Amino acid sequence: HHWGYGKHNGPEHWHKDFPIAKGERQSPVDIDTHTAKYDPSLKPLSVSYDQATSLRILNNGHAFNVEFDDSQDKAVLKGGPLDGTYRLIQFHFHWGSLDGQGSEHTVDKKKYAAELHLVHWNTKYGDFGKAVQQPDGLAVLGIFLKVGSAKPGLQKVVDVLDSIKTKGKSADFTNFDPRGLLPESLDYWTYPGSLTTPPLLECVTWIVLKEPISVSSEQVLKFRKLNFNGEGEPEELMVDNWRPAQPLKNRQIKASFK
Ligand SMILES: CNS(=O)(=O)c1c(F)c(F)c(SCCN)c(F)c1F
Ligand code: NA
Ligand SMILES: [Zn+2]
Repeated sequence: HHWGYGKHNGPEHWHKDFPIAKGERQSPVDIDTHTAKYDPSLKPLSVSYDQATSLRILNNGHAFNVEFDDSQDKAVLKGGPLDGTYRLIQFHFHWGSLDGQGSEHTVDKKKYAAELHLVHWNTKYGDFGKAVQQPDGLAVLGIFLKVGSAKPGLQKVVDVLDSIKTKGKSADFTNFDPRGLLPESLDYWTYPGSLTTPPLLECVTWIVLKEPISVSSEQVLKFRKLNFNGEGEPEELMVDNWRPAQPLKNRQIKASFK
């Protein structure tokens, strides 16, 4: 009876195994755009993904994860609110059963169809496993997805999903360029938070881009053909794999713009 995204094991139950679920800096949150403080001291975000090297793709029963070779100083996030340099390790998405829900963060209560998380670890802690034990260990770049015109840079992902339909399946997935997942503008909101899945560690500086990417109805319909279950178990479609907004508590969300 492990954690998941149903009635008996979903977000409202996670606190029993992971009591930090009711902590002071949990994610995601609603971003109240009026309340967010413009911070002129914030820097432009530096995203340097030209040398990113992807390794594979896995359905872990919770999402699909595209994992990168992070053993050299390649694909790095820096600037913005960050001190030092954070190296890309993986990305994944959260999405809904319908286009009107799926994102983790919300913007003035608006839910997007999905949300992409690019996960990076602070190089000062040597690898991801040590970084998650630190308050400034991770930087996650979050990008909203709305449904409209296709995202041509997503299609290579979408077309491999058929090979990783069920929990535990993986594939080789090389030469995927995550620059094709970025919107035009790097304007962002930032605040201190957590992983959005167990173990819910409070290790993340969140950087959430204001401009969403557009993906097509057909692209998100293929996300919703994945399964939570393993091969040969009753089919439960992988949909609604998002945590709802959590209390903001002490925190201030800062804006890089306006
Ligand atoms: C914020 N979204 S999340 O679901 O909590 C999440 C993941 F799914 C991840 F896969 C990772 S990286 C896991 C391999 N290094 C992560 F840091 C992470 F934060
Ligand atoms: Na840069
Ligand atoms: Zn995530």
